[PDB]
Amino acid sequence: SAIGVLTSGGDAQGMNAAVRAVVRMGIYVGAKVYFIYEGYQGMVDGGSNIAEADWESVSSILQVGGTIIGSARCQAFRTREGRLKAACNLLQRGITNLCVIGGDGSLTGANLFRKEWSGLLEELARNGQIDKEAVQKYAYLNVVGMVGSIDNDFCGTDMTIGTDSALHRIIEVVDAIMTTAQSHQRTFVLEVMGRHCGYLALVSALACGADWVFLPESPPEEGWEEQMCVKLSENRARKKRLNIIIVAEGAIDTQNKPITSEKIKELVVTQLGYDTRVTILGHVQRGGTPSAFDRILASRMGVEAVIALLEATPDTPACVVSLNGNHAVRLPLMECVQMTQDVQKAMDERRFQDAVRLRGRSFAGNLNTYKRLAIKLPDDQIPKTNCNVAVINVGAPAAGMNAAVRSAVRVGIADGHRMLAIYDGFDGFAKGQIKEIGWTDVGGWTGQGGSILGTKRVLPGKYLEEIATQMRTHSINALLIIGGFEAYLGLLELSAAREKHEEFCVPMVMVPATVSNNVPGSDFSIGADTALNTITDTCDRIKQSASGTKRRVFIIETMGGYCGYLANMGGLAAGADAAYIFEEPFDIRDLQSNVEHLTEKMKTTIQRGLVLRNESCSENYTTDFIYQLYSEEGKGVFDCRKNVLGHMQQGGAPSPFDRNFGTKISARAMEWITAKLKEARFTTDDSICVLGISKRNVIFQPVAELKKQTDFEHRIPKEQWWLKLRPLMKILA
Amino acid sequence: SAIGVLTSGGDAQGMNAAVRAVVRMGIYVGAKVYFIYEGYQGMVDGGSNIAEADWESVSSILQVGGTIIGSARCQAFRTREGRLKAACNLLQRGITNLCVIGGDGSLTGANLFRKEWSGLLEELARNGQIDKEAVQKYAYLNVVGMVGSIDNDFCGTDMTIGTDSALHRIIEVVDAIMTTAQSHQRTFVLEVMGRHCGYLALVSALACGADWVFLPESPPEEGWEEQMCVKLSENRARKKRLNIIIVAEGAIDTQNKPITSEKIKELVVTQLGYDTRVTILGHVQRGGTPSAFDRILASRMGVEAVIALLEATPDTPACVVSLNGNHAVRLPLMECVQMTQDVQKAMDERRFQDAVRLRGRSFAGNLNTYKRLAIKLPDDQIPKTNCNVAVINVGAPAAGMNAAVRSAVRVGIADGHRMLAIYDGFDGFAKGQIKEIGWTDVGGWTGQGGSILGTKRVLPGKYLEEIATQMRTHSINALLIIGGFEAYLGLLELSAAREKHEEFCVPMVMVPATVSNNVPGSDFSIGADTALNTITDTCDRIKQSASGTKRRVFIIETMGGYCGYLANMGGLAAGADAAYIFEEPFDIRDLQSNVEHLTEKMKTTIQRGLVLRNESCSENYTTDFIYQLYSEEGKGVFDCRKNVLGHMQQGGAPSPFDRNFGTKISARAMEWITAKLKEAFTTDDSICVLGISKRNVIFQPVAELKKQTDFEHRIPKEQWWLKLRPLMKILA
Amino acid sequence: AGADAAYIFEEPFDIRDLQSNVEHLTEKMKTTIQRGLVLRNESCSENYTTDFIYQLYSEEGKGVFDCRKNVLGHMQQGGAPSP
Ligand SMILES: Nc1ncnc2c1ncn2[C@@H]1O[C@H](COP(=O)(O)OP(=O)(O)OP(=O)(O)O)[C@@H](O)[C@H]1O
Ligand SMILES: Nc1ncnc2c1ncn2[C@@H]1O[C@H](COP(=O)(O)OP(=O)(O)OP(=O)(O)O)[C@@H](O)[C@H]1O
Repeated sequence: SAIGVLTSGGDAQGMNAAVRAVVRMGIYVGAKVYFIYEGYQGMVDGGSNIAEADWESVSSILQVGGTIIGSARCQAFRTREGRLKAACNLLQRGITNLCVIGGDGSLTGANLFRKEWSGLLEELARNGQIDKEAVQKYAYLNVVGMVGSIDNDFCGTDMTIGTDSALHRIIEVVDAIMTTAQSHQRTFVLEVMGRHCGYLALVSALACGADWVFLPESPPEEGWEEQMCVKLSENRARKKRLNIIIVAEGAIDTQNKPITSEKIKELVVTQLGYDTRVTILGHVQRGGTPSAFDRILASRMGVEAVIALLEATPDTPACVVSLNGNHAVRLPLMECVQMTQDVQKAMDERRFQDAVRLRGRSFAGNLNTYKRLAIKLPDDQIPKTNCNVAVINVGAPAAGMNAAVRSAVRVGIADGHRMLAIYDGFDGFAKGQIKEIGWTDVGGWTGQGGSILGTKRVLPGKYLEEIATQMRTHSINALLIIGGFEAYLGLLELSAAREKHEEFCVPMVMVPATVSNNVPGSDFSIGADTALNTITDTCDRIKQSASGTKRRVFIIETMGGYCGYLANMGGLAAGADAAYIFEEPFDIRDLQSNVEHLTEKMKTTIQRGLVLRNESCSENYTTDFIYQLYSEEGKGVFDCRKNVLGHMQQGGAPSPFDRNFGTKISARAMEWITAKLKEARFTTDDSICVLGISKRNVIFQPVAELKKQTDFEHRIPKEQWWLKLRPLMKILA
Repeated sequence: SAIGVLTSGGDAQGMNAAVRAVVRMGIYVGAKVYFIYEGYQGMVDGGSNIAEADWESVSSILQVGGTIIGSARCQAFRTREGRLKAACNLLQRGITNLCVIGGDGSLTGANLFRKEWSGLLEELARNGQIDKEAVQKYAYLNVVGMVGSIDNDFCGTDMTIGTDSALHRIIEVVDAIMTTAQSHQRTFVLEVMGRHCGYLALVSALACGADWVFLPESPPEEGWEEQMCVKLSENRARKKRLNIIIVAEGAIDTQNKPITSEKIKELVVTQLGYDTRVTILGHVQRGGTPSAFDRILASRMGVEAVIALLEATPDTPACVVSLNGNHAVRLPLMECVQMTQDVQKAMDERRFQDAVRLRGRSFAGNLNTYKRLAIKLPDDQIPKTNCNVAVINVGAPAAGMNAAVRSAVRVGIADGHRMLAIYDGFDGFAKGQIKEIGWTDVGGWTGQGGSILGTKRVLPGKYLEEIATQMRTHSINALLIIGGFEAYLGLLELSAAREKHEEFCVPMVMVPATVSNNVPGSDFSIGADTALNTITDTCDRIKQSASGTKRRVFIIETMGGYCGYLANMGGLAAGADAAYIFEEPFDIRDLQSNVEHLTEKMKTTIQRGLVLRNESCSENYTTDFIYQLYSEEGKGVFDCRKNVLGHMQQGGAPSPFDRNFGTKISARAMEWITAKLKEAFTTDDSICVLGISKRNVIFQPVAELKKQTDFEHRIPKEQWWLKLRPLMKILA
Repeated sequence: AGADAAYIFEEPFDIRDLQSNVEHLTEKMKTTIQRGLVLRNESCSENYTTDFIYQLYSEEGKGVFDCRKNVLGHMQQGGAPSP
């Protein structure tokens, strides 16, 4: 059949990429796809608001905020008179497959429209349409929705398209403003979006280590005014030169009265006398460019949406398309709309703990983790073990390392250990560059790129005797490594050295940090998102500059070593025409065929090309080799330029996703450490682990069990979850 | 011989680099430098608020907003009681050389303090001072000021440290917001800083082609409410999908009553019914990273400040350090403070045209240009010549090109020409890809990267006959080329072809656009700032890497061809340890020396290194050669990595400086064209480059530039920035 | 072959050593034997390659002499074995 796609409601960054994926996948599968402009308003007006879409019509859209086809509150669609016209215009062009990208209400109205769709019986009773067309274009209206929203508002979905982007906007402002708050001191109250949902405010507060945060779901609890001011004064006594307070638009006390940012300014000015400013971030949070995450999320969903449409039968209920635990799923639409309204109900009825449950387990996670790192119980009240736990960074620098260290340390001190910081990886370890570290020592770290402790790729196998000596000297009871494949190898070497050295017979756990994302036992690694955004950032600027002539193709080398994750996913996000990687062999025939494709592409109006090459994807087919092939076989048609991105892809500042990934998983790692230490008063495979992300949830996997899942020769995992996405790039280009 | 440096007042991006330049230059010249924390508050409290600074204490500061040593409104310093303590604490450590980095008032209070400094006679009359210390630490207080402020507030100075950066912040928001104003037809009123000075609001409005702007210096004039709404409705009739109104905090009508953003929202909502939002940008404008311009400006000034201090004698009055016409100068501080208050006085007394003069010639320029491009007189009222004037882009794409075309076109239509757009450089010219272009056709262009008309390096010499034919066919009366060295060569070829072809006997002028900044006759070129900012960003990240690993040195190749501008100035802004360029020959001895310096640097705590190499700086000493040298000689101490940036370092959307440079100089070029047409075949002086030479913009005949040009390496012979080479070595 | 230098792995050389041979050959060019011959074992140094040395000599010889480089290659296995 035919597929109509529209964007309705508040706009979110990534709507454009969704539309693109729906048009491209629809055409690829041989459907016809129409744009419906201006949300449901276009559907009501009909005429030229419905226009068939070709391949070319959704190029240059990917990297652009908002929607190229428009959203619109449409009142007429709230009336049967309006919905009648809508059905009429859809039948007028044979569209009974509908893809609505929008928010909580947009989706609510789509659900209603499916149910009423045998309002073609009404159009029959008038001059609307022929008798048999009530049967052909039957009561079978096939509806699939995608949630576009910065709020992480909807209940079916783990993530909504636009949240990551908006969070980039929020943290861009927060990082910017920090520098003016140090100089001056100054306490800054910032007002973020979330009239009804606090997700954005919470994940912002986490990503900037904010000093306090206000959510509608979890009100402050009586006697917070004193309790907040006590914390702020403690900060000035710690010589912290600023405070950041994050406040959701719809913040509230435990009796549903608003807590406004101006009310917080007056409390701080009144009680503490500090110099204080309010910033109302506003519609910037809907602006800017889609982050890599939102582009890849939206892309995966557009594709799944179109699949869900075609697989649908008149029996299958309308669904919403979502990524839950990094897997595409269809959820019944009616039930999803219902559960979201329940959350609002719980709040209205002062059942706040309910409102938090109803938001989900991950929402409670962010919240709870935030508290642990934001508030410290006075030393008196944290009793606890006389255990020394060490934190270290191993491998190349990776954005998020500092956030992870901050989390581990604070969680460990909260758990009542003494925390030791080991400097310069195993280098420093061997040279006993070890010093105790405290709560304040890691203040300010969340948003710092690189590694403050310092990192080195050097492995510990040659320095076992020296390293063991330091563990003895410093009475190190356990170890937390934050790092890449080198860290993994470090654990295996220390595991084997246990027999020769008792000092290693302690619990050791690692959390993965590397721009490459090549650590076995985790689908993701701290810092890869930052590099994906850097690559995406870079391609955007490349398309921006030299618009006019075109007939140019850019070959761009990416990091990763043998791991193709960056090349592949950055290729998706940047809408690359090809991404060459080690994990999928290619021969000269493959290259010549892409070249011939791009040569035909240059006959269309999209006279540009973008080709990524993983840095170690082929010993013979180098970046130069491919540049030379493409240059030569393009001679009449196009030319090329090459860029080796290089070390910039480690990041300036870590992206929000890498900060919160670092923060959260490092905390989960320390919990595990303290639990292992509690069991004494002691060494097998299960006390040395990688803690990574596997599909739905985080799990501690013994290094012994990962050897068989590892390619040691190329330093990547054997099965890698993202290889199932390879068909997408070809389709979506 | 000791120097105190402090930051006072609103913080500005680039203060850190200034402090860095003052500490590094001070030490380089063998002075001792003390930090004074928290602006004048630190000076009042004394004690540990004053602390000596070493080399290492100002590393990693360059690339960071605000001030590492703090600013602080300090009321106490507004009182004699407070100023008495301050002097006491300065004498307590022997500091009578003072460098105050701050704003309007900060410098006002420094001036006052110098004058009152024989308030040591008061301290004597109490137990403050020994008698002879009133004489040793004499009435000789040596004060030098630098203006750190986003406001371009001060009168002595052409640019204040922080304006460019704040303008990046403003335009980052504006460009961000543009994509959400898509959906529907939202009108955005944005409230920028400028409580008394409108500069920031004006230059923002210019850089985003704003639909209206409110300045305290130039109030709207009565009956603007209708006149504004007429303009906004005209836009919706032109199908423009948004309006952007820029409003200075201290905006005012002609009777000094405030014009608030909420008042503008209500007018637009009330009169036109459009969906409308207000954004109060706020302290974001002081945040973020110092732009390349501010880092280099601050750096140049810190160095000159310290020089001005040491050259000072008890005779020489306190001065403020400034870059005027791209040259360091000292201006008397007292007189500079006085003139700035005069501006405020002119406004308070409703002499607004005076307030604009007093701000300076460049302020009038931005303003007047903005009007010409924002408001169009109805076709009826612009009469004018039946001249067709063509606009073209020649050379590699350069950020700003689109802004320049927008400006030329609109200024030409305002001047009443018919404007012709020539597509794909001389390629399209030869193939007659020529079409008339209008006011609305260039709407939205200011912030667009690349070239919408299209650009090609191809020269016209082989297609003279075809090109001439198109000039005849389309009755082209004059030509404006926006482009790089290729455009310059294009003018020379056409100049020579005049005898063979009458069609070229018309006025032709070029404005320079290239990332390289290698066009003879101009100290700057449209697009170089955009690239500098990209390199700076990139180098910052690279050092961040190098600092994580430790004992690492990066060798990084940069663009420019034989032109060392980007390598050199990006090196300054990134705090590079070295920048190798064509224009300064270096031998193996020079390389070995930098290696030895970095080897000693690795004994300090800043165990990182950053080395830039211009891409065509030496045929033998390649990027690999240098990487191999450093790697081998560093074997016990450090390692290296190399990155070849590649032409992506040009960046994307033009930076605010390149948008306004494009806009302004292209308008000045059209003025010249219409004036030449009005005087009516021709001579050397009707073919020109319009570039920036030191103080002012000048039209220089291409014939006169041949002798100033290196045609073999396509760079100018004398290049102004080579005098900055000592800085990088010093400030590293 | 009466070479002016032969760089080999078994005797480490640094940049000072190279610069000194270059200066020697530069003075040699003031005599009547205005030629020079430098051999480099193929794996004598990871950083100081054949190109590196060619580039050093070329640059520091600019007023005095120029260079050419030849990588002999597999011909050295021989045509026919020598007696
Ligand atoms: N109950 C409904 N019945 C019919 N149409 C509806 C209904 N609710 C919403 N719509 C249509 O959906 C459009 C978008 O809804 P809304 O304004 O709620 O956007 P949204 O992004 O879903 O916002 P939110 O996330 O706050 O609910 C409306 O303009 C209206 O045309
Ligand atoms: N008239 C004055 N006499 C003494 N000190 C002054 C005076 N004006 C300002 N200062 C000093 O400078 C500080 C305030 O500077 P101000 O608030 O004017 O900031 P500025 O950045 O220098 O100027 P601008 O307000 O234009 O950005 C005060 O705390 C005071 O210490």
